[PDB]
Amino acid sequence: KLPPGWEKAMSRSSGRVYYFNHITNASQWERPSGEPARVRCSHLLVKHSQSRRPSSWRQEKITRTKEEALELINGYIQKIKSGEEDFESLASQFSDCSSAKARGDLGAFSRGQMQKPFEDASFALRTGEMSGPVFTDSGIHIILRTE
Ligand SMILES: Cc1cccc(C(=O)O)n1
Ligand SMILES: Cc1cccc(C(=O)O)n1
Ligand SMILES: Cc1cccc(C(=O)O)n1
Ligand SMILES: Cc1cccc(C(=O)O)n1
Repeated sequence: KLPPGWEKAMSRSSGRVYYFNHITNASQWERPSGEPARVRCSHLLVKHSQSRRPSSWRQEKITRTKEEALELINGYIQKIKSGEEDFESLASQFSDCSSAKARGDLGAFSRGQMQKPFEDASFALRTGEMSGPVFTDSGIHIILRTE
């Protein structure tokens, strides 16, 4: 029926159908369109107190709870989707990953290199698509597939 990971869902507010991807946590009203050896992705990471390393270039000691990290992520997604902010600007300003200095770009990678939930989301995105919140041991990510 639908591309990998996508399912139909029912909006509680409006009652209209939408589409949710249980691999990427993406959600959208539009029916999703239409696997490579490698993909290229950028990401925005928000770490929390249960991250494998609760430290980053932004903050020597990261103390926010995982729930607080998810709220931050949800807010960044909202601003990206509304166009108030662009992904690259938010990643450069707020990603707890050292890749923030590269607008969140991680370059290209294969399966078997990244943390599995991050890998699976990256490979389930199509070029140009953005994930919803993706949880790994590093924290919570927003992933943008660029190639
Ligand atoms: C406007 C919008 C937002 C998210 C996905 C799509 C699409 O896949 O067509 N379109
Ligand atoms: C750049 C930086 C600073 C402090 C911790 C970390 C990390 O462990 O990810 N990275
Ligand atoms: C990521 C998240 C979101 C909401 C609650 C919690 C928690 O109870 O730890 N965690
Ligand atoms: C994964 C990545 C991308 C760009 C810069 C860095 C770093 O300076 O550590 N790391």
